[PDB]
Amino acid sequence: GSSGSSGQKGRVETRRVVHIMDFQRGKNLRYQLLQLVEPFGVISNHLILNKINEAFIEMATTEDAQAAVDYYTTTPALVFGKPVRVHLSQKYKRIKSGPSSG
Repeated sequence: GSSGSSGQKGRVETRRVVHIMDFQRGKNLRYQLLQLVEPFGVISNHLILNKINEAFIEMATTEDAQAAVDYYTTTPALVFGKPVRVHLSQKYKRIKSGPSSG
């Protein structure tokens, strides 16, 4: 579209938000995406927009999410059989909160 800038950079240990795109949906989709981090760590909170193929998964430890990414650079992440995109973003302070809030 008309939103995005180029420029590479090192690494940073801040929160955990693995962005996944180019992924399709169908039967047990939420799992197809969560399976990209599940075996990489624990699931804290995920998010799947019902508008486009944009989803974000939050891990309990940045160490996990970060790892899930190193798997996309070394190994091709084929979702549902087709290739996709995986990145290590850092948004959504708290995708979800606890019931503690009267």
